[PDB]
Amino acid sequence: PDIELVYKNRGFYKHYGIRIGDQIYHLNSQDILTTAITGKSEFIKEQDDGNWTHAMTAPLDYFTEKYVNSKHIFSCTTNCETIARDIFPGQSGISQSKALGIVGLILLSASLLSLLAV
Amino acid sequence: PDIELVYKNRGFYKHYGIRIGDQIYHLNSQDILTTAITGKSEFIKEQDDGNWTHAMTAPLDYFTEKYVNSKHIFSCTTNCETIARDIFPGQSGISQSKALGIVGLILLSASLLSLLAV
Repeated sequence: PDIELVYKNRGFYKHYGIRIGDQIYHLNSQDILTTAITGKSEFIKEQDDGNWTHAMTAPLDYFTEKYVNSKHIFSCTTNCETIARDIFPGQSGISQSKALGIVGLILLSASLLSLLAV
Repeated sequence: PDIELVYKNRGFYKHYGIRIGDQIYHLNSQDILTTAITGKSEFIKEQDDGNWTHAMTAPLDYFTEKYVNSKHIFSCTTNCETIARDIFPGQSGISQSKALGIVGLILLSASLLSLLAV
C-alpha cells in the first residue's frame, strides 16, 4: 500500500495529511507550535476539497522509519475508525488509537520540520 | 566513520551535538524555537565538558537520510574548520560551509523533534 502524503501551506509552516482515495486524514490544528507543545491532537478525516498539494508517495515504512522509530496523544470524535483499514490494510492487531499514534507522529514531525523550509 | 550523536537535556527540548574524540560540534543556541524561526545558526566546536549524554552512534547516512535528503544558514567564527575532516574523512569536494549545512540540519531537526519527547 503506497501512502500519499499531502499538505496545505499555511505560510509559516506546512500542515500535512494522508490522502486515501477522496479522503484526507489530518490533525485538527491551526498551528504546529501550539499542537506540539500542548502534547495532544485531534484527528479529522475530511472529504478532499481539491486544495491539497502532493508531497510524496511511498510505503508507510518510508515515513514511520523517520518519525516513529514521544509522549504526544492523538484522539478522534467520529469518522476516523477507517484509519487502520485504510493505512494498514490486511494487518490485524492494530487499533484505532495505535494507527492514530503512528500516523499522528508522521504528520506532526513533518509539520515541525517544515518550519525549516519557510 | 560511525558518528556519535550526543545531547544536553534543557528540559523543554534536547540540544544535540556530534562528538568526535574529545570535541563536540553543536549550535550556539539557548532555544530551538528561536533558532529555527530566525533561520540562522552559529556552530561551536567545544571541548567535551563531561556533561553530554549519548544518543546513538551510526554512519552519517543514518542521520542525513532523515534530516537532510530547508533554507536555514549555518556559520562559524573560528575553530570549526576541522568539521569536514572529522565528520567526512577521506571525502574531498566538501567545504566547511557545506559540511556545516549537513550537520546543522541534523542537529536542528533532532532538537525540533525533541519537543515531542518532553
